[PDB]
Amino acid sequence: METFAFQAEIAQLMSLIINTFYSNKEIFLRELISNSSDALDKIRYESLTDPSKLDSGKELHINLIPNKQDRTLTIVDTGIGMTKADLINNLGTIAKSGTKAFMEALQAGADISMIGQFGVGFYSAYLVAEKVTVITKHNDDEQYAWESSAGGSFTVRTDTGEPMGRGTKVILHLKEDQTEYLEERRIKEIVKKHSQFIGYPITLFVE
Ligand SMILES: O=C(N[C@@H]1c2ccccc2-c2c(-c3nc4ccncc4[nH]3)cccc21)c1ccncc1
Repeated sequence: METFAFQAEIAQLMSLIINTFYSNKEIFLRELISNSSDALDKIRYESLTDPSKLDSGKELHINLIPNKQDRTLTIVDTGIGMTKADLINNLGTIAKSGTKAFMEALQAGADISMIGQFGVGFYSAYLVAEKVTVITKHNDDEQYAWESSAGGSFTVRTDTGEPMGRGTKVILHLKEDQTEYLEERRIKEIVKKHSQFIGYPITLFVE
């Protein structure tokens, strides 16, 4: 396990998301499903030129998995996944520029719900989660686990968990007062409201 420091802009956005009073927390789900949909679009588009890109899995889907015992909500996709370089470097570049643009927009009067327009919608996970664990497998790299409970750092390690084939799992370790996001009726309501037209099958798992 390697530990890394967030750059100042992203650390400030994470604190803003964690500290600001904002009741419309449900938008986190739309943001993570949109990220998954974008990753699925990417691998699907690559497979049009190279069909072997799907040798790691032909199914293109999104699963939403609640676990009441562990207090986790997991968003699983079979999209392109992220390499180690994406996790540490490339997405750090995106997080920096997107945070700067988002912070400028917020000062102008934009809403926290507009976060996705800035390419940093993933960070909306911190509206409901105390810790986010990301398990990911890209065709060009090994399976990795990225994790952060904010506080200015994140970790990255090779993951020894169940091999995924290809794709990403965003595991939300929910805050104690955010357990409504584990309820079937609540997740179904949110998906219908914000994610009804996503071009991949979304399966809401139950317990
Ligand atoms: O949401 C996704 N990716 C996430 C995403 C989207 C935008 C910006 C950063 C990140 C990010 C990061 C990350 N943020 C950082 C800030 C500073 N330094 C390094 C960083 N790495 C780590 C794991 C997952 C994601 C995604 C979901 C499904 N498939 C592909 C990507």
